[PDB]
Amino acid sequence: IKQGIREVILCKDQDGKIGLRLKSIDNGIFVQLVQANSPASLVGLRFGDQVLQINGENCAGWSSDKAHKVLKQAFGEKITMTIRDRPFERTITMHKDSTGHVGFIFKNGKITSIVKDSSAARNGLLTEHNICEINGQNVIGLKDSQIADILSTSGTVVTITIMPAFIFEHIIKRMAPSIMKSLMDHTIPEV
Ligand SMILES: O=C(Nc1ccccc1)C1CC1
Repeated sequence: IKQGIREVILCKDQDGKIGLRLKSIDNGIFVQLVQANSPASLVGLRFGDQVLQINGENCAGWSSDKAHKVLKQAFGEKITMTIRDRPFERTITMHKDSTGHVGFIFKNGKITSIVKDSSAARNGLLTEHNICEINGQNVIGLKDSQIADILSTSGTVVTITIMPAFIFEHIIKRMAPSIMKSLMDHTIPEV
């Protein structure tokens, strides 16, 4: 989670798409879905990003519908967005013990127990937080076995990005869980 705003230049693909769905949250606008292999994923837009501006116009108080109408109405040449980094999220770094544990329990993305003497404990990991990202990779919609797989496959150091469930549940509403499994971008970024 970087401090401060950045700017991104987007460009519609052949099909006039950018691979984004936006959601109005507390009078701002937030990224709900990034489509795999899209302009939005190429430029490094991420779930939970706040969009301040589109083409220099402020986003404050827009409908989802309004934000999506703008992205459509804009010319494809150059869409500039002003983006604040995943403001509802926090990243926590942990280290696995020799038994390959960082020391929490989760169910459906949502952390539900911290284990005594664990790294998760030492690091102050919280329950009632949904897991958004593991080691820079979005894992929203993946099944618990697959997250467990990712954590089990990771090195010693594990980096987790997490969002308070109540905010997480507000963002993902109006999106059926198979889009999230099948469509949300779950790839390591390109270089
Ligand atoms: O940062 C957040 N939660 C959190 C904080 C500390 C440890 C673990 C999680 C919420 C505001 C976005």
